[PDB]
Amino acid sequence: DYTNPPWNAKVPVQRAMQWMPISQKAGAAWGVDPQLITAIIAIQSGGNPNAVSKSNAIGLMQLKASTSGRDVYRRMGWSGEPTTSELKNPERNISMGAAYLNILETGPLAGIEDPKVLQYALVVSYANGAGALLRTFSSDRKKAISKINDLDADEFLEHVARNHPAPQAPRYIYKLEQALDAM
Ligand SMILES: CC(=O)N[C@@H]1[C@@H](O)[C@H](O[C@@H]2O[C@H](CO)[C@@H](O[C@@H]3O[C@H](CO)[C@@H](O[C@@H]4O[C@H](CO)[C@@H](O[C@@H]5O[C@H](CO)[C@@H](O)[C@H](O)[C@H]5NC(C)=O)[C@H](O)[C@H]4NC(C)=O)[C@H](O)[C@H]3NC(C)=O)[C@H](O)[C@H]2NC(C)=O)[C@@H](CO)O[C@H]1O
Ligand SMILES: [Cl-]
Repeated sequence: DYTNPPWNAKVPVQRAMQWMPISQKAGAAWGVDPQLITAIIAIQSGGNPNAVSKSNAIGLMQLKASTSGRDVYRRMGWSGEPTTSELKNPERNISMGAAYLNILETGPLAGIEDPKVLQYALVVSYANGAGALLRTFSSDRKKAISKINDLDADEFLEHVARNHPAPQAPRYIYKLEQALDAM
């Protein structure tokens, strides 16, 4: 079960919460819930702005320059990818994570009607990629979206746990709720 072992959110969220003024700024800029941002901070770095994963996901929202970093630079009208030092900077890190969430909402996940389903799809896509999420429904992006829209948030989570090739995928939703409950 993707909820084992249990995940206590109180501390990660407490530390995440220290970044709220930045998350508010980033969120307002990109049309993203600052609590959604904070929960992602808590789950991914536990609020450590200097954290670097074994796969080079960097900073508070654990962005990978070669994937999310590139997509955000593209969205800004820029070439290339952000540096590791830029991704360690709290403001630049949160602003880019917020931008990535908006990119996901407006691109691959466009059309998802239920706000809770969309929230869940955003976190799973953020963590394991929109392409991977969509492929658990269809090879056609918008048929995938049509299928997602047949589901409620609980069914959506069930489908992810049942079909997603990465076991961690539904665990991100479990921790998401843990974090939201601590806030
Ligand atoms: C150690 C610690 O402190 N914490 C760790 C924690 O880091 C670990 O989790 C890690 O989290 C990060 C996210 O925060 C994971 O990063 C994910 O990884 C995804 C899979 O590679 C990645 O998905 C890819 O995103 C690309 C860019 O959007 C997609 O390509 C794009 O597709 C578009 C069409 O949909 C296309 O138009 C674009 O042109 C194209 N862009 C580019 C540049 O190619 C790509 O399709 C997609 N992959 C798939 C399969 O769908 C996410 O972007 C990325 N998110 C971010 C925000 O960077 C990271 O992988 C996690 N690590 C691991 C090992 O899983 C965690 C362990 O899980 O442990 C904690 O302790
Ligand atoms: Cl996949």
